[PDB]
Amino acid sequence: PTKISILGRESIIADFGLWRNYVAKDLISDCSSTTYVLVTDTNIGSIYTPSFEEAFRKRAAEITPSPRLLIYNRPPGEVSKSRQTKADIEDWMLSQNPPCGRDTVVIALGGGVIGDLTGFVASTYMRGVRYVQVPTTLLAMVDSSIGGKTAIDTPLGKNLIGAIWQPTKIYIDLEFLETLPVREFINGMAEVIKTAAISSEEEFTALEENAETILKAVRREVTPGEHRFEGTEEILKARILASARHKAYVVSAGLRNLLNWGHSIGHAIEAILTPQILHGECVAIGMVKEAELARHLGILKGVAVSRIVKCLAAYGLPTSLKDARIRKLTAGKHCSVDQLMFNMALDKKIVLLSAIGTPYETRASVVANEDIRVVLA
Ligand SMILES: NC(=O)c1ccc[n+]([C@@H]2O[C@H](COP(=O)([O-])OP(=O)(O)OC[C@H]3O[C@@H](n4cnc5c(N)ncnc54)[C@H](O)[C@@H]3O)[C@@H](O)[C@H]2O)c1
Ligand SMILES: [Zn+2]
Repeated sequence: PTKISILGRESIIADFGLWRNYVAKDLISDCSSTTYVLVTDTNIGSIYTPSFEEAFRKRAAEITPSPRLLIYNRPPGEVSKSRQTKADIEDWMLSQNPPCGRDTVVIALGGGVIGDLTGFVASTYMRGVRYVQVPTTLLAMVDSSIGGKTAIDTPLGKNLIGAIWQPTKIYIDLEFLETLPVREFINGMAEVIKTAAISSEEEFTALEENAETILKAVRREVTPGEHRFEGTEEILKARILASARHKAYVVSAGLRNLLNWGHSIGHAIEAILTPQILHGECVAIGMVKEAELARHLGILKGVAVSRIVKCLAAYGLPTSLKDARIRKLTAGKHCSVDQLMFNMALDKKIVLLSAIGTPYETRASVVANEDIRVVLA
């Protein structure tokens, strides 16, 4: 079982099959409690909750008095990352027999929506209770589940109310990616490529070379019982864990600014195109625009911009606002240069790359609005 440290503790545990034969046992022995609360959505729970209920019972059977496992299922979608849902979960926890107390260990089984929501619930339940992250999406495995950043959204913005609350454990089971929708897997690759581009030209090269194999496995038709990533586990785990390790490294150390490469323009685009277009899709276009911005300022070589554009496309991500899929889903929406500048103002410090794997500076750089408007043209 591969382990990765974060903030001094060895909380990240990664491998294929953890959910089926490692987590329940580990929670009972390492996160001892009388009460375990599992929060997930109906899409994810319908697939993974049954096996775990059994793994838990078997693991708890030995302990005495045996602990309980309580399950809360939220509707899928970001609509659930709200004040009302947080309050409903808390009320439900307080309605148990007996009510969930300070020893409760909350299990966040899901993507960034469930992870953000669940972590925030854990942070304030009776002023704070332990929780673990069990990321089921690619973006969650390498980004959202690491760092302790929790929150909910309000009608005025994303993640505006929340808290920094570190999970006791982060179980990364790559088998969850076997059922993750193709579009979501691709969406998550935006963060993986971003991380390689700002830290390792060698890792970026590995991604370029593994693109066809991985995407093939993702788009593959699986037989009722076989594993989707059959003979490419080592490759997948390597590429995914490289991004999670970087995120962990950054969180454990201005350097975190680099993690926002592609997000200055990316977030501006998303503010306009969401919810039709996903975060990673917006950031992919953002990485291309920000790479072109650096080239405009003569900081990044054109050859480098081409590699970024092709690597993003090789994983199925859009590289321009003129992308066919984007326009089809955004019928009626348009990202005017002014609308994009307006959004970037509410964020100008953009992360600039001098070479793949090499940032211009160990932080975001200042850019004149004049130059930004030219790359958005
Ligand atoms: N905490 C942070 O620092 C941070 C960083 C980045 C993004 N985010 C947050 O992440 C959220 C987006 O999360 P996301 O992209 O993971 O999407 P998501 O959590 O909305 O999940 C996407 C969809 O996939 C389904 N799904 C998830 N895992 C599955 C699996 N293994 N098999 C089958 N279906 C599965 C879900 O039911 C859902 O419908 C946003 O709300 C954003 O604000 C937070
Ligand atoms: Zn992002």
